[PDB]
Amino acid sequence: NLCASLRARHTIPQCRKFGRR
Repeated sequence: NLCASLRARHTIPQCRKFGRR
């Protein structure tokens, strides 16, 4: 959702759950 920058994939693990593909 809010996750956009690669930083989220590092400081925001929730980003990983959001995107799986």
